[PDB]
Amino acid sequence: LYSDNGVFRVTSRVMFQPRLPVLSDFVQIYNCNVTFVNISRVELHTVIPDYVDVNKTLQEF
Amino acid sequence: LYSDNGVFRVTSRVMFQPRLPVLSDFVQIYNCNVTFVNISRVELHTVIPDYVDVNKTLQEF
Ligand SMILES: *[C@@H]1O[C@H](CO)[C@@H](O[C@@H]2O[C@H](CO)[C@@H](O[C@@H]3O[C@H](CO)[C@@H](O)[C@H](O)[C@@H]3O)[C@H](O)[C@H]2NC(C)=O)[C@H](O)[C@H]1NC(C)=O
Ligand SMILES: *[C@@H]1O[C@H](CO)[C@@H](O[C@@H]2O[C@H](CO)[C@@H](O[C@@H]3O[C@H](CO)[C@@H](O)[C@H](O)[C@@H]3O)[C@H](O)[C@H]2NC(C)=O)[C@H](O)[C@H]1NC(C)=O
Ligand SMILES: *[C@@H]1O[C@H](CO)[C@@H](O)[C@H](O)[C@H]1NC(C)=O
Ligand SMILES: *[C@@H]1O[C@H](CO)[C@@H](O)[C@H](O)[C@H]1NC(C)=O
Repeated sequence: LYSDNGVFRVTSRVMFQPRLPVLSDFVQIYNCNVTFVNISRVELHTVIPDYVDVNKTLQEF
Repeated sequence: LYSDNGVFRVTSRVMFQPRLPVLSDFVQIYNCNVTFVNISRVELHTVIPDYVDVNKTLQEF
């Protein structure tokens, strides 16, 4: 996972083939080592396209 | 997939590294051999966190 100046993309480690990140690539490993990317839940969709928080949207809608 | 007395977790088979189950680990293989876990669709979220049934929630909301 890397950063092309405000745009996050995912590529391999052997060849350079960029694409966009999707939800099926992430797991959940509780408690957050320090050297991660600080981001709140509201702006998470700017990292992962095609991720809609059902909870907060049904709070709104 | 195992059970720590009402809490379901997923670990490897070589080392013991527990975490929570997510949606990207399951496939759909129709007709249900006998020795599974009997559970209805309403309480499925107690097995899989971050699984919202869109259909029944839009029936409600
Ligand atoms: C994401 O945000 C968190 C919190 O806003 C950052 O965690 C904290 O970061 C500081 C420095 O990056 C860690 O060092 C501390 O610095 C102070 C001096 O201001 C010093 O007095 C402390 O003894 C300590 O050395 C701090 O430990 C850390 N907080 C915790 C609870 O570990 C985090 O660094 C941010 N992410 C990135 C990539 O910067
Ligand atoms: C999940 O629930 C289903 C249905 O509620 C269970 O399926 C049925 O389980 C019984 C015993 O576990 C199976 O054996 C049957 O027992 C009766 C005696 O009560 C006997 O007369 C029958 O000939 C048969 O041996 C039954 O076959 C099975 N139903 C079907 C359609 O196969 C299931 O066992 C439950 N899951 C677990 C893990 O227990
Ligand atoms: C999920 O969403 C519903 C309604 O949007 C809300 O009542 C519930 O508290 C939310 N749960 C979490 C863990 O965000
Ligand atoms: C999916 O949800 C919609 C509205 O919530 C409903 O009309 C439809 O029957 C549902 N389909 C299934 C297969 O549950």
